[PDB]
Amino acid sequence: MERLIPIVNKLQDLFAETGLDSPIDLPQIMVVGAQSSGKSSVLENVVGESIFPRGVTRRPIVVQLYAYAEFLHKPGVRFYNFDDVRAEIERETDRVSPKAINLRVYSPHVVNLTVVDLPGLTKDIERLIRAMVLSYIERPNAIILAVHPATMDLATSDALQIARQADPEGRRTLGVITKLDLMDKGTDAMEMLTGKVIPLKLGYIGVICRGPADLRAGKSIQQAREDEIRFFRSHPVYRRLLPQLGTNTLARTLSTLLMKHIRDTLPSIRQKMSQQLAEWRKELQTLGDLGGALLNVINRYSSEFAKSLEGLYGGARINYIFNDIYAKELQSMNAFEGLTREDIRTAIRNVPELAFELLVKKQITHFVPPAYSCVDLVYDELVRLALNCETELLQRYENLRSEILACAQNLLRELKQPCLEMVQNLIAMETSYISVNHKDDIELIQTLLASYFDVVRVNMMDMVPKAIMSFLVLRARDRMQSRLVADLYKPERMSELLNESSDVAERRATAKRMVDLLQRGMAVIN
Repeated sequence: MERLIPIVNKLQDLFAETGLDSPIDLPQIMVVGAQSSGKSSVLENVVGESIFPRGVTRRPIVVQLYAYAEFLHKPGVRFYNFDDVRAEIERETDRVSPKAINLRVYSPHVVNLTVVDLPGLTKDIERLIRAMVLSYIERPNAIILAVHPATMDLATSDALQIARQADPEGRRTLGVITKLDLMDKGTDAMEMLTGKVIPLKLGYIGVICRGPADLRAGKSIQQAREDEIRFFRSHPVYRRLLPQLGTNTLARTLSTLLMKHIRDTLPSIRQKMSQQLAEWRKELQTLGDLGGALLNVINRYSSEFAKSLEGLYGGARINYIFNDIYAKELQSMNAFEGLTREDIRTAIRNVPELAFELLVKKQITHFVPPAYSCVDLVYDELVRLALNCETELLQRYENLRSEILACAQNLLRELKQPCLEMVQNLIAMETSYISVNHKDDIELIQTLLASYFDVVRVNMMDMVPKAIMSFLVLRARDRMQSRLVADLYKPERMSELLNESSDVAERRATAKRMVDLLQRGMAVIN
């Protein structure tokens, strides 16, 4: 169905008019990249005209496709000059931030598509960008587009790592590899592109885009895509990969994924908008006890948190990170990894069992980093559960909402240190005792090394989830019920602090600036 992408666009403009003060969780694609990826060139390559500013964007840019353009902050403007479109992006950046710029570009050499560009990361202002990106990718219905150059490592990529912070398995995360003309054998990007190594479950698309020197001489985007097709066609190893690659393929893939994602998420979105509309109308009625309000509102958030973490979620994903990721990482760490035949002979020169203990002890140490990673991947899921609940939550939440999120996030920081220490201790117990009474020189030792290491691998795959459940996931639930209440009812700042949440009983009309937009948005879904 074509209609779905124009319906989502009408919902985005409305929210922005709203100013995108969240509330809704619309289904959309969010671009995450470092500044040196060339994400601006990827966006120019999709549109076909040179509309992105070059040579510090401080706002999200929402880009919708249907040459001319029009801007939501200039209603009914038929910009027939693409230089004025680029200059307006500079002006509406300099004029001010989470408030989106919405730019509708209409060209017929583009597909029906909608994409949101975010400020790029660099290798406190950067942390404000990094926090700003999280406000858009924590979102349950948001697809993450992770734009990485083949010039660099993709495993240690900032954009991949921040995507992991909201999606530890890359479930709703899609990879884009730029600069395939600068790819050699010495990078992860080739193995990821050929599907043999999967970090991201929506796949990998590779592109070639206008570089610095290229874009510094007026090279056309149409010509650059013709260059891109030509380069994949004549390259010795990319000739087999051409029907899965390029800007033309990327545009088809993005449109195809977005259209399906909108259709399957649309039933729940329609229910959610109706629920928020009913309750925000009650808030507008109310504005025309204080202690009972804090107790009821905080206690519901505690039950919303507990249930989601038991098994949108939460519990099923927490089970997925343990059993469908941490298990796969540990099951693909090899016995005899790094250790050569020469290492075993070196240990023998320094009773076979004494050589075995020294070799096993080194081999066991390699389970500390995935075991560490498993704790953080769960933390990344747990912090996001607050944001999932924040979108289900009644928009009617003054300084109380932000303080609840701040308390919940800081509470997760408390248990990170004991959980990590216990995970380090579990690996260290095995390296301290190496028990052979558990239920061809180098040949024998290599056999013994594998036999004990596989038993240790079984012990540390099951035990580390159990430690994370004890010191983080279970401990967080029980605690949230009373610690979240205690501080919110102890500063003495309350109820002045609570009262502070009052806004003078005036902000209620504005909540309407919020009620009206759902009434309009419901009419766009009917």
